[PDB]
Amino acid sequence: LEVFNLATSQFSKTLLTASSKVFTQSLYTADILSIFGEVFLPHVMQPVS
Amino acid sequence: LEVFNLATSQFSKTLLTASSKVFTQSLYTADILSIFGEVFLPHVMQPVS
Amino acid sequence: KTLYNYYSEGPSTPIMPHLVNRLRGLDALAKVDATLSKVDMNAAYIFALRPTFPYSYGYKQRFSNRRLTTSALCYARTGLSSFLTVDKTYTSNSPLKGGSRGWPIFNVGVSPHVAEPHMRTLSPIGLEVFNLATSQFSKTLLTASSKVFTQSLYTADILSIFGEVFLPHVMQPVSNYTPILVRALLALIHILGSGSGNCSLSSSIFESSIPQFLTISHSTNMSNRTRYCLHTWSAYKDMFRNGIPPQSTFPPTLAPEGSSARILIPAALVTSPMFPWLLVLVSSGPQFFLYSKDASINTVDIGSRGRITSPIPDVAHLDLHRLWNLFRFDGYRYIDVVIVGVDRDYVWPYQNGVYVHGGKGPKGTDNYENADVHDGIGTIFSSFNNNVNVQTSDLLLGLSTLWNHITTTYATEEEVTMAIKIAAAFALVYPVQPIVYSGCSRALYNHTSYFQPSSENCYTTDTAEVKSTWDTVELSVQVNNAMVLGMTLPFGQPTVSSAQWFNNIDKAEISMFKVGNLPLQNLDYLSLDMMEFYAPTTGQLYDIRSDSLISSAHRTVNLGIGYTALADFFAYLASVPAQSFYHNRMVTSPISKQAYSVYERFIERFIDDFVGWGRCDLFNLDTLLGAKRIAGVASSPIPWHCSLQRCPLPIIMHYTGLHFGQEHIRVRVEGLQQIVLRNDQGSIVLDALGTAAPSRLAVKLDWSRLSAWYSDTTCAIPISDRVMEIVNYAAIWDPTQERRATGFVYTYFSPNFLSSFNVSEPIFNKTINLTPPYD
Amino acid sequence: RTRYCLHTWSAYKDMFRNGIPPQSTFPPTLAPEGSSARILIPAALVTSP
Amino acid sequence: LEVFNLATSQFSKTLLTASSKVFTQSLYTADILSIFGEVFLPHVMQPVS
Amino acid sequence: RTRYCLHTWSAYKDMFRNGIPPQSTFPPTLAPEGSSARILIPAALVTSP
Amino acid sequence: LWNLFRFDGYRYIDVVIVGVDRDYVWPYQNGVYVHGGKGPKGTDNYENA
Repeated sequence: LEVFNLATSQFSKTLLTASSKVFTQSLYTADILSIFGEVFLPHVMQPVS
Repeated sequence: LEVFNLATSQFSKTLLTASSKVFTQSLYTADILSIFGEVFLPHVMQPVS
Repeated sequence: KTLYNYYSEGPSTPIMPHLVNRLRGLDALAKVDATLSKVDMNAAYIFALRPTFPYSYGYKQRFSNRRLTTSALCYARTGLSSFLTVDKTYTSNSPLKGGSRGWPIFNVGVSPHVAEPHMRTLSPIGLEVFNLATSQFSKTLLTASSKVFTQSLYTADILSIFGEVFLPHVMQPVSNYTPILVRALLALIHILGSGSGNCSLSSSIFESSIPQFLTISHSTNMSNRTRYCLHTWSAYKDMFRNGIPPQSTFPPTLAPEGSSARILIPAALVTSPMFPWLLVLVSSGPQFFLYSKDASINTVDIGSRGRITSPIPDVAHLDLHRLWNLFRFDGYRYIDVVIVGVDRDYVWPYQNGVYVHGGKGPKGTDNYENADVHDGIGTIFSSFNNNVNVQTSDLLLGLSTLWNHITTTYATEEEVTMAIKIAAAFALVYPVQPIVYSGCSRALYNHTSYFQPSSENCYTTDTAEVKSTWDTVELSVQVNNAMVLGMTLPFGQPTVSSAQWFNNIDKAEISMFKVGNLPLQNLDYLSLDMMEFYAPTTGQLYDIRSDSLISSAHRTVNLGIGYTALADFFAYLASVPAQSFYHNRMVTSPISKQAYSVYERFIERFIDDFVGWGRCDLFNLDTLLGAKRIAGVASSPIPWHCSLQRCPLPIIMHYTGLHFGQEHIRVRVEGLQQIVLRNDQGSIVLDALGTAAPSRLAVKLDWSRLSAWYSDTTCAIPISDRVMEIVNYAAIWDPTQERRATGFVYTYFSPNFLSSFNVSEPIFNKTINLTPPYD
Repeated sequence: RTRYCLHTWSAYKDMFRNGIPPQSTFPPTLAPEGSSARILIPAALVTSP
Repeated sequence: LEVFNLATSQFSKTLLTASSKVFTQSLYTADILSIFGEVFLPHVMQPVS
Repeated sequence: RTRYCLHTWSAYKDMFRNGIPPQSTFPPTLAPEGSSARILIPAALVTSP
Repeated sequence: LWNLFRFDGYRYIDVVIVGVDRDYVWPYQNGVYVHGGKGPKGTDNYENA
């Protein structure tokens, strides 16, 4: 949802709502957000499977 | 229909996501609509035969 | 409305409200009449930049008995699509077949007027910068900035940049992108080539299609170059610490100034292919010259009967200039490129040997301490280097990306429309107008000052088929100079500047008089949009559904031909003679200045009513009145009776609604006059019947009288003998002339040029049948 | 006769800049010989008579 | 009119933005109204001819 | 006679402190010779007769 | 009658051209070099006023 917000809105921040750095090497850091916004943008726009 | 919905969607076009690649890489980039939606974009905007 | 509606209206009462409602409708038609995104790219370019204008011809005869005529279709086109000169390396002084010794330079200056900005909306980062500007610090004011993303545009440093060098725009967020859009449209049109496919003064030499490959040539003596200085943000900000140095670009810009400007470009966007095309289109131009890679495979020669000769005889020593070379734009003379978000080891990705101030230095060092100035866009951007060969698609990729991004993100539809309307004034280049002369009958030999038939500026080069008897021009040096000096833009303005690259010497003579002016692009808007300081105008990714590059260029060329046609119509209504636009327009007759005075009123009224831009930037009399009659070249003995008319009649009819159908030809009670002349020995010498030509007021009150006037004074032009049917039956009787009798003038096009009208598309290689249908 | 070239999809898209072959290929009717037309056929349909 | 609106606007005059330059650099600074609005400031406050 | 000096805008503003030439130049009517008046003309208008 | 009248006006006037390069050339009388324009020797950015 926050990746979608980054895709559809100009950056603020208030948009960083779910990501955290508490857990090391998890799937919830900012790097994973970058991965999602880079190589999975259409699925972010239209989530299907 | 998925490709049409993607191409007619509203983006923020910031450097965080891949929606900016249409500007930073080239007009003809596959990073949002896949190579197929990009190759067939004009034909799915106006489907005729 | 539709094209069917407009073809059945005709001119009406006041003709200025007419011809502008028609133009707006025709422009609206061109927006939707063809989806060019579903065809091949070359086909799209052909269909956009070279429109066809179909029409049906035909003539009647007095006594027809089993006469067989073909009612076919023809497709009229106007304008030069490129220019053919002698090779830069060519030492002989012999005249080449179809190759001009030089070429015109349409030098455009800088408009003092400012493109009016319109309101924008702040981004959240910009909103917080605004809060910092208008409120005492708290904090609670830091609402959008973050340090999660490294080297992004959302840290506190970018806030400092905005509050330092863009404060007025923070206070009043506005932008206008019309001038860069104008330059982009012109770049596309001049690189590809708009018009009819004619590519020479010879009127019979055509280029088959868009070139596939281009060649870049540099010329120090002939280019119009901009100086560039590359800095990182830290190095650029550090040179203003100890006072203000000379030529400071630091202060913000509301009204752009031609000398010196700064652009702040994020590091992510420097590698975009649009970036060099961004540096071009705001700089001076041309900084390099563009040629078709080889002129043999594209150029053809067309016969009088439509015989295509593919390899023109002397193509080995000819250069095929693009229209890009015939134009000269004044932009910014000095640009400070400031890359934002880079370290002290930053490397210029383009041309080697180029070091960014504050970046990687020559040997191996960081924080380069020199701010080197590079003269010309070619000294950086190796893709613009001398003798570079490039596919046109690769060249245009950056332009298309730039246009798409700007028109979907930064600019509004109004800005794009204004850019189209302005660019249409410089979209096309036309050769000097050729005219013929019927002459006078033998019976009137003693009552005329112009007895013999004649012609002017009628040049052809094909030798395969029969040459037209009216095409008597031979291309000497002085005649070539005169013909180049007679070339015009859509609104009629010529040039008095020209260039020549002969032997091994390149030389340009640039007059202080300019054919027009263009506004500068405020680069602060560009910087702030590229740093996401504004909210985007739209969230769409593609302009295919709205205001694409090729659709915009098609609209621009459509409006440019419309400007040419309406200008010809105005010159007719203002009785502006064709000879007032020749190389010797100043030394021939005092009619020229009066005609300019009358014509400029029509032009300015139209420009204010339709374009809305300040007239003087699009048309003025500076180049007309600064004529340059060169050495000799005597004008042919033709009376000044035909108007300006750069377009064929069917195109003028399309844009004006003028109807010249066969129903206006009389075939069958007394409105004629018996005209009598006597000599000293009381002897009647004329005793002839005559009819009065209509006054322009009568035409104003009844536009069908102009149609009748066409059908009473027009004859089909013969090809092999200089005797028309008309001169055996009719003549012009002007009582206020010392000698009352003259013939007819008839702006001339050429059978070779008219053969190209026989196919729906400007493609002629070998399988095209240009022969007249059914003989 | 007509001239034919056979490509795999991977090889065909790898002969264009950044991949991504052109979107439209229909030529002007007056010049069908000017360019090269293309046909995209899935491997399943190739074996069909 | 833009220059007039700028010069009649309300600022906080803190050291973070350029509105403080009228105090830290000189009374006649171009950093807010450009060199042109600064040169023509008295004449746009009272436009007459 | 009158004495004339010709400057470009860049050169003219670079002969004053921190750039920024003076805002007003109209002299007292009793002393028109005391100072130097200036005229700012765009490059487009210079070529006008 | 032009010769019979004598007018008093400005004695020193600065003419500032706005929007020209450092190689600007005075289109009127030859041998006249604009401050910051083309110099006598063919050099740009003429230093003398």
